[PDB]
Amino acid sequence: SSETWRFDDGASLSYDWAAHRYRVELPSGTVEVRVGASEVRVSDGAVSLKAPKISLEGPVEIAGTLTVSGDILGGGSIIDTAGNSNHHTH
Amino acid sequence: SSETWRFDDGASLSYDWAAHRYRVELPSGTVEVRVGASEVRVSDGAVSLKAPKISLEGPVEIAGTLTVSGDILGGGSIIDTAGNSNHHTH
Amino acid sequence: SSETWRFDDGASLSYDWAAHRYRVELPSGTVEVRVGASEVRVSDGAVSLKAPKISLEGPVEIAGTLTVSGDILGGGSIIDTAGNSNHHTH
Ligand SMILES: [Fe+3]
Repeated sequence: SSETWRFDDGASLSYDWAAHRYRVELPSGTVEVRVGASEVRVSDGAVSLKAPKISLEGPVEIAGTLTVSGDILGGGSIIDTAGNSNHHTH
Repeated sequence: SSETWRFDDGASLSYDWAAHRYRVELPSGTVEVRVGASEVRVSDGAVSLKAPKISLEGPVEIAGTLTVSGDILGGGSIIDTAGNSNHHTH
Repeated sequence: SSETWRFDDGASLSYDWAAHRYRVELPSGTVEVRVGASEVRVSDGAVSLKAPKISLEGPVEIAGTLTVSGDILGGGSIIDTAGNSNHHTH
């Protein structure tokens, strides 16, 4: 169903024609693509996106906790399940 | 302005020197880059980032609805347009 | 510690075996990967993800301000530091 090439570095490339799935895998290290001042980096510890604007076009689902250093501005409702702040007055 | 290579799989590579734009395109399937336990995957149904930390460095603009399974913690204001919860007490 | 290849376009590829770090760099332009209707694009002005679903699996840390055009739905608490709306009633 698939084939794999293993490189001298331990990295591999695999291609499953029964899925059209291409996989590049490194056991450890960092892969980075930079264009101007924008970067996508994939490393053992993180996936990092850095750019003048990071645009996510579609429904976004975070499986985890979201921490934002700056403000959070929503064009609709902002609805919790377990608690929000009383940092406002009626 | 550009040139294109079409592969036997239906995939293509194109390069516009009048924009310095490189495009790799697959009609269907999955492309994945894995480094350690971190992954970026692009498939017909999703773009998926999986990592011990997902770092977005810059202004983030979501064109869509954001769902977070865990908590949302903001270092500044969290301001809606259309409604927030009363899950707090004055 | 590393080696670099510089292309006729000003782009470069570098590999540090003392880090297993691969870097592709373009001074200016756009690099795009498309699979079906999903895309990851890296350009001078932005990193853009577009897909039927954008899945972020792990803790997400935004260093910047987050703007969401649609709703924000949290499965836990949503806690600010500096202010939230009074768009609700007790
Ligand atoms: Fe209140």
